[PDB]
Amino acid sequence: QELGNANFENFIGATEGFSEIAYQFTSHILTLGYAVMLAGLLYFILTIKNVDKKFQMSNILSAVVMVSAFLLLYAQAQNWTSSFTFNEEVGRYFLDPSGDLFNNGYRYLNWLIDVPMLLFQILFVVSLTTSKFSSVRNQFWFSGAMMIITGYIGQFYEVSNLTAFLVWGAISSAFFFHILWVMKKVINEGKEGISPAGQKILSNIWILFLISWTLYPGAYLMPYLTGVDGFLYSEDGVMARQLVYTIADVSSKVIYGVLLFNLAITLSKNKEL
Amino acid sequence: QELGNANFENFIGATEGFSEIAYQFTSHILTLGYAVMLAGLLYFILTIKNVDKKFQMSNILSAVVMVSAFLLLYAQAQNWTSSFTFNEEVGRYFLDPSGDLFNNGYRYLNWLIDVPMLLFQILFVVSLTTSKFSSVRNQFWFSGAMMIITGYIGQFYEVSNLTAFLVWGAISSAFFFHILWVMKKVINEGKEGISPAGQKILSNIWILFLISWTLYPGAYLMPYLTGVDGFLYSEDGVMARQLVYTIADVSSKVIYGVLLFNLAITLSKNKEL
Amino acid sequence: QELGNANFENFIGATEGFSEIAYQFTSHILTLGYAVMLAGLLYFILTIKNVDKKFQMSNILSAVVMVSAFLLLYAQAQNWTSSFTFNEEVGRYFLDPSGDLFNNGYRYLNWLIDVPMLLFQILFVVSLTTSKFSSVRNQFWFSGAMMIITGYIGQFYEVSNLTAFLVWGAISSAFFFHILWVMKKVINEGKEGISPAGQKILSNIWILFLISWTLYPGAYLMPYLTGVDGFLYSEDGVMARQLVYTIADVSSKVIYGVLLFNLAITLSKNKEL
Amino acid sequence: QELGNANFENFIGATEGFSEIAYQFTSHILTLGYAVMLAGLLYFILTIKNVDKKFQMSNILSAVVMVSAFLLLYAQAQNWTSSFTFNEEVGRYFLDPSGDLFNNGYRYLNWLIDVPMLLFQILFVVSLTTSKFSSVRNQFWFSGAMMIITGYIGQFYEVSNLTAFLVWGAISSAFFFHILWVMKKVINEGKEGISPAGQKILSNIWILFLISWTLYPGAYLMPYLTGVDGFLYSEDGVMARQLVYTIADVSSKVIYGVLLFNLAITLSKNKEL
Amino acid sequence: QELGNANFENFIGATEGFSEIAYQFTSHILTLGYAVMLAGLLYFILTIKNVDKKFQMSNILSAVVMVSAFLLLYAQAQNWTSSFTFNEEVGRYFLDPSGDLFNNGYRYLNWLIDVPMLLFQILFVVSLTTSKFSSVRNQFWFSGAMMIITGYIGQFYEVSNLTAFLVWGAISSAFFFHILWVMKKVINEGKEGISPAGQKILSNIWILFLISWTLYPGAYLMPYLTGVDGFLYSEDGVMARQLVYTIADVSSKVIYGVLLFNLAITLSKNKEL
Ligand SMILES: CCCCCCCC/C=C/CCCCCCCC(=O)OC[C@H](O)CO
Ligand SMILES: CCCCCCCC/C=C\CCCCCCCC(=O)OC[C@H](O)CO
Ligand SMILES: CCCCCCCC/C=C\CCCCCCCC(=O)OC[C@H](O)CO
Ligand SMILES: CCCCCCCC/C=C\CCCCCCCC(=O)OC[C@H](O)CO
Ligand SMILES: CCCCCCCC/C=C\CCCCCCCC(=O)OC[C@H](O)CO
Ligand SMILES: CCCCCCCC/C=C\CCCCCCCC(=O)OC[C@H](O)CO
Ligand SMILES: CCCCCCCC/C=C\CCCCCCCC(=O)OC[C@H](O)CO
Ligand SMILES: CCCCCCCCO[C@@H]1O[C@H](CO)[C@@H](O)[C@H](O)[C@H]1O
Ligand SMILES: CCCCCCCCO[C@@H]1O[C@H](CO)[C@@H](O)[C@H](O)[C@H]1O
Ligand SMILES: CCCCCCCCO[C@@H]1O[C@H](CO)[C@@H](O)[C@H](O)[C@H]1O
Ligand SMILES: CCCCCCCCO[C@@H]1O[C@H](CO)[C@@H](O)[C@H](O)[C@H]1O
Ligand SMILES: CCCCCCCCO[C@@H]1O[C@H](CO)[C@@H](O)[C@H](O)[C@H]1O
Ligand code: NA
Ligand code: NA
Ligand code: NA
Ligand code: NA
Ligand code: NA
Repeated sequence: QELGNANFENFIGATEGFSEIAYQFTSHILTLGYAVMLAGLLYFILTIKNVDKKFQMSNILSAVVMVSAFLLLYAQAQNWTSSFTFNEEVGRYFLDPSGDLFNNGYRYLNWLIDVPMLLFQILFVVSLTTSKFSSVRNQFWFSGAMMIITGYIGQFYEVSNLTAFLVWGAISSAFFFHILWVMKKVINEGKEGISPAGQKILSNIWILFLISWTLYPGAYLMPYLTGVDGFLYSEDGVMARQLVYTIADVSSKVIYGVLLFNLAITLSKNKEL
Repeated sequence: QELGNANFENFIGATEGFSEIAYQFTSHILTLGYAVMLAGLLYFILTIKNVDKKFQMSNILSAVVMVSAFLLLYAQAQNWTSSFTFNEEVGRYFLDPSGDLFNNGYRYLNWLIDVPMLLFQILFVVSLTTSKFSSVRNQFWFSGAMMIITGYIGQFYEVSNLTAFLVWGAISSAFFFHILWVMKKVINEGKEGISPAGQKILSNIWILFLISWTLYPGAYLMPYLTGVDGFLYSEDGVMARQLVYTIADVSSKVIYGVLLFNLAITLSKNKEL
Repeated sequence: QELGNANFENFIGATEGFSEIAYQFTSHILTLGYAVMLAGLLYFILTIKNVDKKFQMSNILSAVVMVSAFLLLYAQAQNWTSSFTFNEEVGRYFLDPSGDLFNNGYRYLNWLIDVPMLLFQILFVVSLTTSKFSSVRNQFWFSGAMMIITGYIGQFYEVSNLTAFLVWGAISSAFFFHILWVMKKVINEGKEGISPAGQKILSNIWILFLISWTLYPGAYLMPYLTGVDGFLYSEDGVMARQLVYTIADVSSKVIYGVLLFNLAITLSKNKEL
Repeated sequence: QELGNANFENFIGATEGFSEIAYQFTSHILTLGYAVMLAGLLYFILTIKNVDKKFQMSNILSAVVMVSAFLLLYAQAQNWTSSFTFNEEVGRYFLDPSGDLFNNGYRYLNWLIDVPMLLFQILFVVSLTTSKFSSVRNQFWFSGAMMIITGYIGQFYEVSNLTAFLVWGAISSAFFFHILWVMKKVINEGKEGISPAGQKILSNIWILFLISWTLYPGAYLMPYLTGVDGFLYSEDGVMARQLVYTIADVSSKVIYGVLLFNLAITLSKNKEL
Repeated sequence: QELGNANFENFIGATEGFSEIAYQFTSHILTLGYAVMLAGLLYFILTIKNVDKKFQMSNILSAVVMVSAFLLLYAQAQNWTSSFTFNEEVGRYFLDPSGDLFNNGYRYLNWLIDVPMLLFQILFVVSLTTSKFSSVRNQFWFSGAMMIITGYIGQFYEVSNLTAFLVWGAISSAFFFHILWVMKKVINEGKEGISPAGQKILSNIWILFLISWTLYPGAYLMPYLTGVDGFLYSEDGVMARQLVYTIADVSSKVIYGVLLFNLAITLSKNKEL
């Protein structure tokens, strides 16, 4: 069985197969994923007018991200259940290639929406001081694109070519560090000249941003985080990867969006919190 | 055959199979389920402006819950019909593993939306007295999460390991009791300083809450509530479980939301019901 | 064949099969059904503000019913086409049990939305005189539920046990008569002390209500309305049943809703008919 | 192959089959169809407030028709691709009866929405001078229904019974002529007492109405418009039929709706084209 | 294998098949495509009131285009995955004709919405000087239609008849050049009498328009841009085609729409970038 440049889920699925718990959990966690996004979509739309006009674009961009994430997670939930099929004789789910191989790369290309928009949207809530809007945006968008595309290439090789996997991963990481750098600046400048309450929220946003975004390279590496023939190169690793993605997705998109919305309220000349 | 850590529906389905009535009813009750949620979504959106601005977040969170519940019940309705297939020779529906095993765990993980949001939303209608908002919220959310996750683990074992089933169930129950405790506090404080009409509604809410939420552990235990080889360890138990879920879902989500909305109206300074 | 407690569509489908016209028409009429409901949903939402605030809940409940009816008829349209499959050799559509048996009971359980809400919504347009709101509501909802549940049980037996069919049907009919009784009271009290225009509409509503609701037991009995081995125990009866349902659905839900909307306009202190 | 009372598409499909171009084009044109309708839906909703309150019902009815047409064309696009399947050996698409026979009758019954509403909606934009509103409406609706139902019966016989085909067609045509008659009256009265610009639009509407509505009987006859065993009794005729439907659908529904909207704007007593 | 007048994707797919990366990427890029359009839809709707009433029609037409593009790209994403199926033995995806042949012509016919509306919508933001609105519109729409239809015919022959391919392509190109000509006129007239900021945006719009629209004939020719038996007559060419379409789709529809929206803001008598 030649699988070629395929994600490790397919190798586990083709050799050991997945227990009921492994298969069902992965299905459940993806389903939770897309449900959260569609619920989030509704939240961000329905709350648009709770903030001053100038902040409303941030709600709108949250909604945009929710649409992307919903569509993707929904599709990926279907891809999961179509790619692995129950074998009665042993009572595990094995790779069903008629469903296509499972690939995480669906996520990556949709990040070309999510990442640019998430980075962009904070610039509609905070005011920069020493940094130029166009410059920050351009840096975010360039390094975002490069981070994603290089990672995208990498992940095709996570089994077939560990070297390519790691090198592309490393290149990607460089762009990630750039983004972290800029976003920290943005947070800091955003704090200048706003209420202590706003400043607390931006502190939280920074922590959330840092942890949630770091989860994504975590998910990248997941199968190998316990080394060769490790605990995680297994159905347990498959579960862990999709769990981490889901936590990251909800944190980086919804909760981030909720915090920005709350910031917008504190900054809003009519409204309270 | 070998089903492993699978819900009892699959064992009934694999051995006895389901009569027309059992199979069709389970399909119908799930279909009613998701229909109610989508109708509820419409209701909560369309009525948002019937209450004072400060109460509207409760409508919004109702809507959020409706999205979650709709998506899940819709998915689960499809999962039911795909998991069991008519055998012409004997005229019953038997486990069709090409459709995946049926698993109730889909519900559980989606509760990570429903439970936090349902508990949260009342804090947007009632005013606390002695209790701190942040504290109540955090207790709800922590104990909610633990209740769900421990139950989730438990239900995989409802056939394969009755001991694990019951122990995880018991741990889960502890967190449930905590939630009941806090919600009682909240309802009592909520009654302080509002009209008798509001107070009557909150009394109803408490009864609704207590009964509807208790149904969920009822559904957990359902196959064994008539003991080993009891009436309910059967297609009749399968029917009963999904009926109870649906009653619980409608009560805990829709009717609860409607009562909160009615409370918000009585508390609403210009508006009247 | 062994079909058990199944609707007569399946027996016709398994023995004679369905001609092109019979199969296609049933598909078409169900498709019209769900299209009407979704179109109606749009109508009721878009017109909400054409009436005084106090009447708007009736539009909202119309919309709620439209959601239910859309979802159900859509599902049932799919169920029809999946349950019967073309046989090349004889050129008719025969029961395809891989699609599940066809069952009308999907409708029945969804009536647990439709019936309570349709009965409820008039109480937001008319003013009662001697009758109490909560009392009428409770009678509607109780007798509605019992009508539905008893009929639901009955229809499983329409072939397998004519006796049970007829007895449950009869019990159901009793609750139906109660509803007719109460609704007549409501109409009469509603007419008291309102414009001639209002009174004309309520007269129409009563006729519509009486005819359209009676169609539903008509559909129940349809296969046997021409007796044993009658014209209607046939593909022609199958066609007739679904036609009657569709006429009933459009009449009892959409047209009813439209009349109530028109009543609300005449009663509306801001707007002109 | 016994096909019975089936549309000619199925006979072509079962004997000669469809070339890539024929099969793909039919798929594409139906897809364009439903896309136009859903886009139209958005347009008519978003523009409602661009006209005076009294004209807005026309936008709403446009939207209603868009919902019907969207649902139907969407369904029919799926029916097309399910009904004909590629044969590798000769490289044409042949009747796949597991998908059901293809039938145009889906359209006809949905016209029970489209036709009444399209005829109705003009009466919310123009003022009649001689004719009573209710009278015109009733004539439209009666003759519309009879036109549709008689045509619906006819088209089942387009291959199996040319006589029935033509007789029912002729009866249908009589009702069509009545409608043309009434609509001409309506357009003439509508021109009376409005600006020359309004009058020009109604002139256009009449031409559009006359041509677009006549296309539908054109599509009815299409296979036989080149006589027995003519050019059009072929994959080319199949293509032509669905092309004509799509042109008719877009013209009679969307463009008609757009012209009526433009009329409503000219008549609107503080709006400007 | 006999494929007839089919796109080259099917020939590659039937002979060499597609590697994991080629197949997955094409799936991913189409999925990104439709996600962007639905996100765009939401953006354009939610921002309508950020501009003066007179400009809002442009947002609405953007939304219209988004609906078309979403539906089409969604359908086409499904068509891709249905048309090519994994072969376990060699580990590539090969033509699965039970899914239908893949055809790019789906896009072309939907352009009958996109192209007319995209060209139209600018006329609601810029003011012409010496050119007449009706005249520009008619030129756009006529040449648009002819460009599309001739290209549509051409692309069926891209393998089966290179001569027809190139001739129809050339005719199509003539109409394209006409459109470029008119759009340049429109841009120039649009610049007259607006701020330098507006003029900068229109400069950008013209560049965007020119590049993005030219990509479409690029995609047309793609398999042959490296000549006979070139690099691009391959899975790499298949990937390239759909990438170019997606870039073109996002650029010509979303980014174009965003630029027009930004222009409308600068021109708007209340608001400012
Ligand atoms: C305030 C925070 C409190 C946090 C609370 C978290 C508790 C987590 C501990 C779980 C251990 C219980 C696991 C019980 C598993 C039972 C296994 C079993 O019964 O095995 C049977 C045997 O294999 C043949 O019957
Ligand atoms: C919010 C987070 C969600 C958590 C979800 C669970 C996923 C667990 C993730 C990482 C654990 C692995 C980190 C352990 C690192 C140990 C390194 C190691 O053991 O490698 C040596 C190797 O054996 C020599 O060949
Ligand atoms: C068989 C049973 C054995 C299992 C035993 C489990 C018993 C769990 C019961 C209650 C846990 C309460 C813990 C809740 C603490 C959560 C943290 C929190 O809510 O903090 C408050 C907040 O910080 C203020 O602002
Ligand atoms: C035993 C086999 C034959 C069975 C045949 C049964 C026929 C029943 C006929 C009518 C039902 C009338 C009873 C409805 C009672 C309604 C109860 C109710 O809702 O109470 C009123 C409300 O509380 C005030 O506010
Ligand atoms: C409280 C109890 C309420 C019960 C109220 C029940 C109302 C019965 C309704 C309709 C009966 C009409 C059915 C017609 C029967 C025809 C059977 C037959 O024998 O058909 C004749 C011939 O064989 C073929 O042409
Ligand atoms: C090789 C063959 C292809 C040759 C390629 C030729 C490209 C130019 C085509 C047509 C230009 C003029 C067509 C204009 C169509 C009518 C629209 C119009 O100008 O009418 C506006 C009216 O006057 C309201 O102001
Ligand atoms: C906008 C971003 C698009 C990114 C997508 C990348 C795909 C590359 C597409 C075209 C390049 C090919 C241009 C052709 C130049 C080479 C000409 C050539 O090879 O000549 C033919 C050969 O000599 C006779 O055998
Ligand atoms: C920075 C984290 C990257 C660590 C790289 C660990 C090297 C993994 O090693 C790989 O493990 C696979 C599964 O165990 C084996 O199948 C492969 O043969 C082996 O190359
Ligand atoms: C508090 C509720 C828990 C009651 C525990 C009941 C123990 C059930 O016991 C189980 O019953 C199954 C169904 O017949 C059998 O198949 C199993 O062999 C048996 O272990
Ligand atoms: C109006 C409701 C009461 C009428 C009861 C009619 C009794 C029908 O009788 C049934 O007719 C079927 C159809 O031919 C037969 O196949 C069954 O054998 C027979 O039981
Ligand atoms: C008014 C226009 C109707 C003209 C009807 C005449 C055509 C009837 O001719 C029919 O053509 C079919 C296909 O060629 C054949 O299969 C039939 O046998 C033949 O009766
Ligand atoms: C303007 C760009 C047009 C270039 C036309 C070059 C035609 C290439 O030639 C074609 O190449 C195919 C793929 O290798 C072959 O399969 C065909 O047989 C051959 O006609
Ligand atoms: Na599966
Ligand atoms: Na089934
Ligand atoms: Na079928
Ligand atoms: Na097909
Ligand atoms: Na595939």
